[PDB]
Amino acid sequence: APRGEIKDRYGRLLAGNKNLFTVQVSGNDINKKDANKHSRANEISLKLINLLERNGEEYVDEFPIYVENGKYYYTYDRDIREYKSENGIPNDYNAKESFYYLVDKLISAGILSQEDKRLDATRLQAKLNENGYYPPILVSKWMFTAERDKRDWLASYKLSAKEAFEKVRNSDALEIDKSLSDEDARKIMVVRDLIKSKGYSQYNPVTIAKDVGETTIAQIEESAMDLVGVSIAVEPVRYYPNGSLASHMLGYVGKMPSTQIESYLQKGYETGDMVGLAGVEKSNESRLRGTDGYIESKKPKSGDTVYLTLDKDLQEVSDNALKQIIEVASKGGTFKSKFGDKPISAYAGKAQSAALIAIDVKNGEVLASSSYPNYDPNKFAKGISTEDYLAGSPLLNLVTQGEFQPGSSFKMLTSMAALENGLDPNFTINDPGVIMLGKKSFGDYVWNHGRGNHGMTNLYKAIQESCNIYMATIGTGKTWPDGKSIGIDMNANKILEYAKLFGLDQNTGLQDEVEERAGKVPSTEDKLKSTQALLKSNLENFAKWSTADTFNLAIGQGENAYTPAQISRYVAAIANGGNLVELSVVDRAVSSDYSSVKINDQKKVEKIPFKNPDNLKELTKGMKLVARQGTAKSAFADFPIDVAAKTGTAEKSGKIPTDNEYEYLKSHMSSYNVNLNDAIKLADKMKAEKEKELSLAKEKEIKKKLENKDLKDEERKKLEEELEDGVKVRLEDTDKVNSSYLRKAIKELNPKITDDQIDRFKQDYGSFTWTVAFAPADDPEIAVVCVIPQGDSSVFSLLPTREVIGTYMGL
Ligand SMILES: [Zn+2]
Repeated sequence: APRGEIKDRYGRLLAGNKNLFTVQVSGNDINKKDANKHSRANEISLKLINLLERNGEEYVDEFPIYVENGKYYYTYDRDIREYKSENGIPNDYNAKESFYYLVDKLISAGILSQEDKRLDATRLQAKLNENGYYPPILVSKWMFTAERDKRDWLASYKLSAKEAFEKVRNSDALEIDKSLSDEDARKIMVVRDLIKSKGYSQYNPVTIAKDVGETTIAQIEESAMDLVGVSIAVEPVRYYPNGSLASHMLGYVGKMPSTQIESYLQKGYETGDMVGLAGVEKSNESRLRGTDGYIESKKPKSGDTVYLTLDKDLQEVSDNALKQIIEVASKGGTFKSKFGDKPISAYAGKAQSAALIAIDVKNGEVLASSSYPNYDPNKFAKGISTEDYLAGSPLLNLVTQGEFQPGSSFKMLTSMAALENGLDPNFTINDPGVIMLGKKSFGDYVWNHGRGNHGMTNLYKAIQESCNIYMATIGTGKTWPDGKSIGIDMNANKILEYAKLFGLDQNTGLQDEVEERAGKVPSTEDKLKSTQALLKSNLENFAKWSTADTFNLAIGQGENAYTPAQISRYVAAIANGGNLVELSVVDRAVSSDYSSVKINDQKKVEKIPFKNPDNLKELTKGMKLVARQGTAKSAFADFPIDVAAKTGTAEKSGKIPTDNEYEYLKSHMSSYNVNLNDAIKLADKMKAEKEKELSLAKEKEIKKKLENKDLKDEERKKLEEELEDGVKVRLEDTDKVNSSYLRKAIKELNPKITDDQIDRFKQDYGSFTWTVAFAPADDPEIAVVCVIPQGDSSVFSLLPTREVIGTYMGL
């Protein structure tokens, strides 16, 4: 059964099947014979990897000792350190310690029962993997899969890589000159160790490089009898002609994951079958796989051809618009466009990612969806598992899976809620650009940078210029020098009410088509039962949203976190006059008899139950001013199409916490002008003083429970046994505990150092920029949403949006 092609909405191939010329090596045919006493394997291998490099070919290399800047590391080890970084836990030296504290933090948020957390692991582990989360560690031995694979892989010839690369270098299996460059020796091992691995018994010869041109085939063919047993083979592949174009939506094919083998065998696969592992390749696996065929023969039915809703052309402009901005942001200089051209202030380093989505606002069809960084699906078709090369994982679809403070783009939502509760748009404030309720300041961007104001401001100017002060005022229904009520009743609860109406609390429609981790409207009631639960246990303000909480919310910061895909529906609701639209990336399937089904044909178009839909017309007035004389004028003021926009830069106050807080403090202990030995000993002393102190307090407790005459005399025995031995309370060896005490040792031994000064080496959360638009504003077709995390300037998010709206509208 040839696998079903994926096409864009207009028939252009996005994923198909082709044949590839590929180089193969034979396990025995190369290894000659011992009678010759020629282990020629090391010669034909060294020539093959150097023949390939000289010809410029990508070659297979699963050899688990890689060179990264003069040092030798384990791949098995990297998977450990880097998997743990993407599951939020300190990457230290215990597998159990890492399993039990991750499970503890997902069970912390309604995963299951807290008592079915502490339950025999054979019953537990199986069921959490059953739930649908992968099991990367081993139940019985409590070791990382990769750890086992390392012990097994070395027991096939327990510490160090540079050592292991020495011992494996001259082990029985290989035997290299021991007079060759570890660079030449390493490249010999890529080949020999692939042969050893791909089978203790293998079907056939192993493939060492895949796609390879004429001038590299020839150099192999007309090099016969020199590289004995190096073949040019034909083998088919999945291929994605436009490479990394729309990678995240397309997905990729690969070997079934080890864990799911039983499913796939029962479902009727073989273990060497390529299967969809992400995006539309996964969700339409069954549809794309077709149905297999077999005296007599039945022909195989080929996979239905799946058409996405993407426009390859618009996808191209989107994908490049992000590659350029990210390259140009960090000391790039210029953004070359076909509308204007912006010279880019090169003060934006550390911006290493972006997300854009364009949707049809009438039927939710996704016309362009781009995430940076991205990945070539073609690399997975030939064979890999990790690209790689606060780092953003390229496999992550930031459009569907990037929960982000929505920023300025939330202001229309706050404004919608104000109008729905009686706001007169004309309501004008004499804007100071700043509000104080702590010593802490809440001010405009123009106030944090120039102590500027918006002078006299109604709702339209508030939107036009992104007035945080005006948003705070209508968000609370109160002017903030005095806290006097305005006409209207508003508060966080009403703000999150409209967050909920614009679908921010729910999945987009793409969840079953591609991987999505939708955002959740921050819960009022979770925050009350959060603190009550923490209050009950302590007895043995922070319960309601504060005025500052309400401020931060009203300006799309605080506990707000939504995906670009979610926001696009929000925006689209304004554009289409108040219909929540269910997004779709999969439009049509077409059978191998030219019969056709529309798949997104039943997508929901709910009318949002707004008090007065005509209030969305007040936002559009505000959003047009953004484009003509607002924060988007630099891009859209001289633009041939009438655009509604909202644009802004936002700052997220504070420092990104580290993997290991204890180790951070040990790093910078000289910079604190503190002796490290002094700090550690004083830290221990203070723990011990807390341990001794808690022990004497635990005695008093047990004795008071023992004086309770009416007490079951089998627990009385427990208490006596606890106390009999003498009570030695010990602090939990958490990174949080050891960090707290080393920090208090730092402040004692340096009595003038502050918390900010200790934390100064941490990375700031930094700044981000959204632009959101629909066009043409008076009869909208398309909405575009673009976020640049770690973005200094509104330009970074403005220009990709312009390119895409221009392309779509025919310019
Ligand atoms: Zn203002």
